[PDB]
Amino acid sequence: AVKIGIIGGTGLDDPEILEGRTEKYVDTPFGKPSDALILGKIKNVDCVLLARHGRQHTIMPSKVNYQANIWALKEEGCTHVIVTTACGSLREEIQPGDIVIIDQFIDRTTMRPQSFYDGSHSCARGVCHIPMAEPFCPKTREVLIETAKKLGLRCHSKGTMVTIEGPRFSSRAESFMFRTWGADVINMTTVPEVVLAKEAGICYASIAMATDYDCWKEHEEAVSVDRVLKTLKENANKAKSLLLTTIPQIGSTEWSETLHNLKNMAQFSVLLP
Amino acid sequence: AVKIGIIGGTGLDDPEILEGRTEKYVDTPFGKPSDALILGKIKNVDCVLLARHGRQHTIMPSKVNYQANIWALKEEGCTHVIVTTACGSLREEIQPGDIVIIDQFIDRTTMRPQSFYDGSHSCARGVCHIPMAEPFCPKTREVLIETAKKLGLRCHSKGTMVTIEGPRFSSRAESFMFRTWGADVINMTTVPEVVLAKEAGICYASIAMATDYDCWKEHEEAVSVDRVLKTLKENANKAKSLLLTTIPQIGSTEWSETLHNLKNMAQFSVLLP
Amino acid sequence: AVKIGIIGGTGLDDPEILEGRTEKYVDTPFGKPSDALILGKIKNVDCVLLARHGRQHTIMPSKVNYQANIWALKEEGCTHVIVTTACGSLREEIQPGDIVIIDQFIDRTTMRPQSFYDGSHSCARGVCHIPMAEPFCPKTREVLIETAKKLGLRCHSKGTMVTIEGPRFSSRAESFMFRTWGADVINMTTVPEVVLAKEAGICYASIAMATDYDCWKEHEEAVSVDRVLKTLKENANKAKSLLLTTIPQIGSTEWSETLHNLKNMAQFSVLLP
Ligand SMILES: CSC[C@H]1CN(Cc2c[nH]c3c(N)ncnc23)C[C@@H]1O
Ligand SMILES: CSC[C@H]1CN(Cc2c[nH]c3c(N)ncnc23)C[C@@H]1O
Ligand SMILES: CSC[C@H]1CN(Cc2c[nH]c3c(N)ncnc23)C[C@@H]1O
Ligand SMILES: [Cl-]
Ligand SMILES: [Mg+2]
Ligand SMILES: [Mg+2]
Ligand SMILES: [Mg+2]
Ligand SMILES: [Mg+2]
Repeated sequence: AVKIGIIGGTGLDDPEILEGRTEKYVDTPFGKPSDALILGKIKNVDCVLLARHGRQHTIMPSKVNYQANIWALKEEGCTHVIVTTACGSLREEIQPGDIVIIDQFIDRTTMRPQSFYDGSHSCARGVCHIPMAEPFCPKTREVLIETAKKLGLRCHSKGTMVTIEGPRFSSRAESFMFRTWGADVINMTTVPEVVLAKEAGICYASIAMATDYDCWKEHEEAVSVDRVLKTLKENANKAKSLLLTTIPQIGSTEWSETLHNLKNMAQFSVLLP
Repeated sequence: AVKIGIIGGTGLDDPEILEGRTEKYVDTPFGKPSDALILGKIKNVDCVLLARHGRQHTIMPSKVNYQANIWALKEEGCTHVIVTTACGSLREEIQPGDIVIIDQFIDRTTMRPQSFYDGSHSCARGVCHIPMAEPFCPKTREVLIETAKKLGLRCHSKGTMVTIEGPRFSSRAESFMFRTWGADVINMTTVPEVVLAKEAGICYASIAMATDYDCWKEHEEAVSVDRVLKTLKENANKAKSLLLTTIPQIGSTEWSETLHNLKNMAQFSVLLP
Repeated sequence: AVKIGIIGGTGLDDPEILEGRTEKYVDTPFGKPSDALILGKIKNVDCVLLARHGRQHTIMPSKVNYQANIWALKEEGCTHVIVTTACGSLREEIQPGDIVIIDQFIDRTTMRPQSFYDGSHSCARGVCHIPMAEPFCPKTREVLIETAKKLGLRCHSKGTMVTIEGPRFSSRAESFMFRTWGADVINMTTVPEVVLAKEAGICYASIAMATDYDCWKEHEEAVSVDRVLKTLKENANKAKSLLLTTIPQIGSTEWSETLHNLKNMAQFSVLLP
């Protein structure tokens, strides 16, 4: 019974990838999601699409309701969440237009709730300490990696995403610092989205698309809103094709054991009185 | 006139270490403490015990009322605060079950008030900039170190605690990063507890107990709630014995000069109009 | 039509540098500024002075209304904002009393709005991602540097400011860590002041004055409120003279192209629906 949540990021807020589309606005105990859920199918696989920033990109990264978004997808029955995220490259070999199937993060966010279990919601009682050693589902990641290869897409098989609070871009001193820390790409949205997915027992993976070299690299176009959007206009089709081709493979794979183990990890992370 | 505040952490929320126990719920200008104060004695030394997370461990690290807890202990007349804190080890030589008498911290918290002087409480007026060069009382630390030796306990005489916001555990990229920064142990509660104690002119020290190797070290059991609680079940007695044996020594030592200097540092850190 | 906003920091809250002073309390959509605007002149150049902490230094760094302060200065017609900031030195060669014309920052703040565009103010609609590759105006910085030389003042031509949340000073482990990161000076106020200035299309520069060596350097007086204020009492005249001599030079320079480019950068950083 797989059902794939898709969270569309910058330049991919509402990708025309689902057949048999039906719009459904929902509510959650953590408030309204960013926008309507878009229910549909890719081949015979049920999907639920959601614009991270709203379909008109009106919500800045700090104000995205990550709890509501993940809650809504889980409540709709999603077993997996595969997302897109635009990002800056911190490595020469990760070129604008490249995809990075990230496997780690470094949190630089400051303003964001990272748990459903805040002691104020009867829907999630207790104190939850979710493990983050392996934040992304390696089985989903492996299907994304193999599919990118079949599509002939420049794709990096791992990567560490530094997530900054924003909405400003980083200073040059910060950009260089993140490089010394071993971060490979930079964005504003991976945390706490990945964390809440893990608490929900969902297989989560991220299609990171490099759009710029932040501001560390000489003789490159400086990061700006226009530069990010231009790179996505040129390359977003690659993410769309990757989703379209990956999802049927996920639908034909066995997931019960993977999902059971995630459910157990999430369940045993909650300390009750 | 020494009086010892004891803040019990994970696996030590309400240790049966006090004789002549009396429960006392209090209020403060910063709200209610985590739980009732437990008044009692160790030998002839007055103590005040307080569960950091509540005695049923119902309060997550971000939501702990650090201001109320420290305010309540100070108002009850505590000259010292000695705490327990479970932690992950970031160093091969700090094994689960080891005690670390930490002497430094690196703040990674984001959500927490760190001062009594926020411009909104008539009980603490002015702008306070407390020094943090020596965050922990070295005289109290030295008694803990010497007592641990007398007890034959594996104990490290110093250490830098990185305090993360939580409630999630760290990613592997974060865990490795904290190691490059020179942090020795990792927790979610040292900051701002140590900071507020200093503002209150209290001699503060911390008994850190390693419960796991976070997620950096191969061929070790991964950090999880169950793994932390299991290690504490096995080793909490060591912290209990250390408190029981240390406190009488503190009670027989001269503290007026130490306390006067702390009072002065706290007093001179407040800039009034 | 240049008009110079001056934000006075610690030890320089209300410097007697303006002729023809008129006090003007204003309001903004983000609340009240720290204090009254002080309108006046230096030679024939219009200025607007504002105490960052209030003229009685009653507002701690976390509670400073950076949005209101920058909004008020922009609304009064300021083309430039030149500020003073006291700071700790993280480098042997930056001595207490030295000026540093900082050119980069590393953000360690956690509690502060960094944008006017938070989705809640009709005065600033949209999602704004301001570039921070060059956070400070290099043309203003160059005039400050050349003027400091003409005055014979010990002045460093660049520097990376780490801005901590405060109000506590850093621990020793933190102080050493910031040195490994390549930060040169440390304060509590550069972020988000510099960020909001950029969003407002204002030429912003900072006169950083070292007052101490934080707590990393042996055989120096430990940072404290008294030590900072003492160094500023001795050296604040240098910042005052630098402002007084710089501002007339700014007034006689051509700025239309510089200001146009800043306006464009700010304008194109806003994504509308
Ligand atoms: C409409 S452009 C801004 C959006 C794109 N997001 C990702 C991103 C691309 N390049 C980045 C960089 N150099 N640093 C941090 N983030 C990013 C961030 C924001 O949501
Ligand atoms: C009921 S277990 C979770 C509680 C124990 N606290 C300390 C701690 C042990 N191991 C840690 C690690 N690897 N990283 C961060 N913190 C810790 C954190 C939390 O209050
Ligand atoms: C009244 S003294 C405190 C004020 C001076 N500000 C700057 C500063 C000087 N030395 C610093 C250091 N070692 N670390 C961080 N900041 C500073 C901070 C605060 O507003
Ligand atoms: Cl950080
Ligand atoms: Mg290849
Ligand atoms: Mg030994
Ligand atoms: Mg915060
Ligand atoms: Mg010189």
